[PDB]
Amino acid sequence: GSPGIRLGSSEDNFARFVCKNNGVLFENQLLQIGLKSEFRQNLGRMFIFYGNKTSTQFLNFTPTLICADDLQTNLNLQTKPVDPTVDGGAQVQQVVNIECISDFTEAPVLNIQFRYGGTFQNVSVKLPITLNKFFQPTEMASQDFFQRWKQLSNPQQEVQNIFKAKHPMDTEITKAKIIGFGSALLEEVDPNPANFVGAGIIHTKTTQIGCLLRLEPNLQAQMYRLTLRTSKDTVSQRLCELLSEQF
Repeated sequence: GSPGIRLGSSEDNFARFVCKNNGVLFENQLLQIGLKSEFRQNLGRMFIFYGNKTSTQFLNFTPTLICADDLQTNLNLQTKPVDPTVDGGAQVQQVVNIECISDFTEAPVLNIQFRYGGTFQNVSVKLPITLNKFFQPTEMASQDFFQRWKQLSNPQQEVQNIFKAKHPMDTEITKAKIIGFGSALLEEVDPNPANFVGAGIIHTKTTQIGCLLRLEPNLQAQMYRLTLRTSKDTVSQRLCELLSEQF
């Protein structure tokens, strides 16, 4: 990724929004940007809240969405303009309508420009619209899970990652993280009681991708082995990257 200290960067808090949909995405001494998102099928609706932390009204308040050319073909974002004048202490809301066309890895960038005290202010932050947001959890019996797991033939469709735990192995937190990620969390499927098994379908306009995941904790080494088996190589890769950063 991008080298150097990531503090005051465009992605300081991006990671906290992969498994949850609400929270403060960015905050400086003048503005606070909060989010509330909801997804269904291959669609999403993200409410962006711009809070004026001062006692002075902002002018020319202009939020613009910026997506790489490649991203634009896989993700369609639409929004209505917000009023350019924001009173001090006020919070204005912007709604972004999202339509996932095909699977994607990049993230849109929200750029906000405004005038405060006669000065030009500029902020750019990555919006947490990630592939997993388009998940439909799919509950299924142990037998059905194993039958599907064993239907994978393409080696590219399986992605494994063995990594060090960033957080304590708190069972309940882990279960909550997996459910927040988007897939169904299947209870009592893997013969080893320490492992977590998940299943879901990633929805896009052009294709529906069945996904299976297995998370195996190594308590002594404080490491995890995450395996993704999906019907599309690029989805297995993206989902494995995203989920690995959460434990």
